[PDB]
Amino acid sequence: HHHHHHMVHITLDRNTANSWLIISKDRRQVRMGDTHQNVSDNKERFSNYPMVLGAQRFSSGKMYWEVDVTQKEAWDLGVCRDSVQRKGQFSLSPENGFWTIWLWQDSYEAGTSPQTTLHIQVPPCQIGIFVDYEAGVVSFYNITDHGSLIYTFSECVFAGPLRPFFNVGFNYSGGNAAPLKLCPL
Ligand SMILES: CNS(=O)(=O)Cc1cc(C)on1
Repeated sequence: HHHHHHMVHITLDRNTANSWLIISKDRRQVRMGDTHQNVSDNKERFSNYPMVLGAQRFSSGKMYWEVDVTQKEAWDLGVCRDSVQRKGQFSLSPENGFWTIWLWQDSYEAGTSPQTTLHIQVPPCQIGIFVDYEAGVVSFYNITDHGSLIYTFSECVFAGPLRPFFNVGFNYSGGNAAPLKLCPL
């Protein structure tokens, strides 16, 4: 792919984070804490899952960024509508305002309804995310495997401003403590 020149500098919005998340001082890394991180509750925080949004809002143009997922067992990545539900249980689907992929139990799936099996020969250490607002496209690339296509959502109905979306996943196993990191341009 030739999307690298649409690179945007993404930072994490602390106020949207689940109360157990630790966001680095530079707002470029997030990991699951082993306890509540002593922050006040607010209506923006994801209550049920270890999720957080990027600060940046997109309503036009072409945007590209990369995320490090090294040594993680579980995560969700992509983009969501600014107005997605924060409280209670929900599924990651376009109907709910999410355009995402994930790793769970040694398989990669796209967050369609129902979910779609991905075909990945080389487990990714970094994921590229491309959004074309006007075209209605969200694409995912395997940086570890020469930027090979993972998945394309086409005919997307964003229906609002988009925010980068992140889930560091739970760490019941003690093998999923590693952070998500926004990789440098
Ligand atoms: C790639 N197919 S899609 O993203 O699910 C299309 C869609 C459905 C709704 C709702 O908003 N966009």
